[PDB]
Amino acid sequence: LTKVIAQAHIDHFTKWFERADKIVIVSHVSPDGDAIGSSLGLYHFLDSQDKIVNVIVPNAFPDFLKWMPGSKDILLYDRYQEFADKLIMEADVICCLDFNALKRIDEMSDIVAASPGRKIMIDHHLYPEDFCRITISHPEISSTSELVFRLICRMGYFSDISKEGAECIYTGMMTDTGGFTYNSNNREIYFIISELLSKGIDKDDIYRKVYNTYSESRLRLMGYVLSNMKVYKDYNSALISLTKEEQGKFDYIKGDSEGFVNIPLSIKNVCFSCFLREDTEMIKISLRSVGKFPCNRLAAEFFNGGGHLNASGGEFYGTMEEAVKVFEQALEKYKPLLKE
Amino acid sequence: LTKVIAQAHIDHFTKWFERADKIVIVSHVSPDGDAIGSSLGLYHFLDSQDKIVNVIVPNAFPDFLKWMPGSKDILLYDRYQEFADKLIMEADVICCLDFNALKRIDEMSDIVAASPGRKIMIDHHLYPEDFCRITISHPEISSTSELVFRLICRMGYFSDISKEGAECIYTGMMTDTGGFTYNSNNREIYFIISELLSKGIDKDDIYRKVYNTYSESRLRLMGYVLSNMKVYKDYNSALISLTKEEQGKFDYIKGDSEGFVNIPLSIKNVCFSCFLREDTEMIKISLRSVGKFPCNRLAAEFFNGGGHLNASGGEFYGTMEEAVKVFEQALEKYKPLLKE
Ligand SMILES: Nc1nc2c(ncn2[C@@H]2O[C@H](COP(=O)(O)O)[C@@H](O)[C@H]2O)c(=O)[nH]1
Ligand SMILES: Nc1nc2c(ncn2[C@@H]2O[C@H](COP(=O)(O)O)[C@@H](O)[C@H]2O)c(=O)[nH]1
Ligand SMILES: [Mn+2]
Ligand SMILES: [Mn+2]
Ligand SMILES: [Mn+2]
Ligand SMILES: [Mn+2]
Repeated sequence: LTKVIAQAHIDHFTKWFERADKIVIVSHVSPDGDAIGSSLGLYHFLDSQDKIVNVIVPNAFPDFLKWMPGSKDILLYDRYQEFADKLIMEADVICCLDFNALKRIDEMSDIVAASPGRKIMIDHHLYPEDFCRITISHPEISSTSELVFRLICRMGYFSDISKEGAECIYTGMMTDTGGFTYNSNNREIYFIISELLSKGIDKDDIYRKVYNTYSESRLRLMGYVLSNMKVYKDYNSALISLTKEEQGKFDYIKGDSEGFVNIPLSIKNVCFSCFLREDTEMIKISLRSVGKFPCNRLAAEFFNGGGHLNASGGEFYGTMEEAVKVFEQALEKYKPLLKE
Repeated sequence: LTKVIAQAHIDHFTKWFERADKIVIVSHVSPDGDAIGSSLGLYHFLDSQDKIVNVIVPNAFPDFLKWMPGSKDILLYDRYQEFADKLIMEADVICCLDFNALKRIDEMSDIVAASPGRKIMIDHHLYPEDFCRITISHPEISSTSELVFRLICRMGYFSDISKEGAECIYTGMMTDTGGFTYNSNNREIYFIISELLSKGIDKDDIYRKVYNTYSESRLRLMGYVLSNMKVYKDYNSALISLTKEEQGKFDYIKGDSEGFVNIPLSIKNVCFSCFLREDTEMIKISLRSVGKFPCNRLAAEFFNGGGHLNASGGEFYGTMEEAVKVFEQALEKYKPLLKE
């Protein structure tokens, strides 16, 4: 309903749009629901508009996202670099969805930066770089998927949004809000949900296909991590872990411990959650927080990383109680902040 | 938006409404989010309309529902029967929200049935009895909370719905859809969410106050049950359990194992989930299912109970592997259905 995107930007992109013949859509390393959804959504739109479109991500994406229309044709740069470089270098327009720093598409940086094709960035993360000639950056919006839906509507093609395109955009929105349980207080989100529903999607099904589909090993693996988690009541934090030794017990396939770092946050008075997953061999740190505790800050001040205010990670080389000690001092330092 | 409730019923209730001075609102035994929310919502509305209102439930309600505006004044029939009987017998109007059979308000049946006050039933469960002079029964709607919002709007008081009233109605809707993850595919649900948001509520907060607030003992208790659950891959079912012996280990307070029977349903190809919680002393059975497997049917054909298509329970007197055996034959019988 409300105009969030600059009408100017919209007009300028519309110009590139009609002139363009070959468009390439790119997203960040380790594509997540919003990354794949927003890109597949734009892809479907652009594709119905008599245009050559190719979605290229740096990496592989979760299996719970394979059911999406078009995922099969998403080109993974780490296995077809050659082909991709050609597509990228020959593109008229290059849409960068869901990331605002070239370092984010790690590996693809060079070729994307090198391409003479005009670039446009549609994102919602804070502090956007200026490598794109057109920049649609709105941190005030919950997902890239959502403003890809706004951009298409503002351009007058709401009617041209297919059910497949609608399924993807909704997935991206759902994902970045954890099923609309955080950063979803804006009314318009629900007007859009209602509109997508009118394209024929089954939101309840999309939900199950992403969150309620996975081996009994993963769910049991979870039950394990939960029993062994440690809760530092006075620091309002919590820590869960997994050694290569443990991973082998439950036959850990990559992606099992997903969303595990979140579970601890559902405890009454625990707003900071840490997950130390011993990488096969040193320790993989994942930070999550409800409220305003800056995870990205402790992520950089103790585990050579970064990320966002509520979610971020990084690695610490050593062992289990070694990482734990590190985490435990990080806690002692921020104990007063963790108290506010 | 769409007219779901019979304009006639609305007009008839409006008549009782203006004439009435003292109104009593009742809900089902073991009130859940929809029960407390829909009742507190109507209460707040009726109360702003210069009327005497009293919410009386047969039982105590979860603590994760205590934050709601007005819960403190909800009269529990099992501790103030005398007072309540007076309120009930003297009421001009008696609203029965979220149940359609007198047996549902177990204990309160007699006095409610005896009261000369005119009754109205607002519910969404299947097969409604006819003890109320006015009956608003719509199984096609996801919550009682939702059509209490429709009834108030149809009556022309959308503007008179307070933020407190809005907080309650939203909670009821969220609860009965498990955070809008099931039976929520209807567009209008989201128009209503958007409207409530405009009353000033913080849906994200309401969410955390109900689902992300509970001791580390409960979450750990869960991690335990999950590690020990059994999955009958070929029957597409799963079973989790808790003996009084176990409950004591994790210091089980009533309500800990809530929503536990659901967790197993998130496994890829497990649509039936059984929870045998050994009651302190014989076994408490809880059945849940995704899809269409009739839980209420197996609930009655093996554990002297009943309930709904997707959720229901009942008790089986004996021991752990005794209940398990029972459950295991129930499976063998319906193995072919569980296969479709
Ligand atoms: N700069 C930086 N960011 C990271 C690192 N690890 C994780 N992140 C950020 O945090 C998010 C992932 O959190 P995770 O899923 O690993 O718990 C990603 O979106 C990513 O931007 C890291 O080592 N360095
Ligand atoms: N008739 C009948 N219904 C039950 C019984 N136990 C549970 N239910 C139904 O199933 C729901 C509770 O499922 P639960 O939370 O115990 O797993 C309630 O709404 C209730 O109507 C029982 O023993 N008899
Ligand atoms: Mn993303
Ligand atoms: Mn995003
Ligand atoms: Mn109910
Ligand atoms: Mn209900």
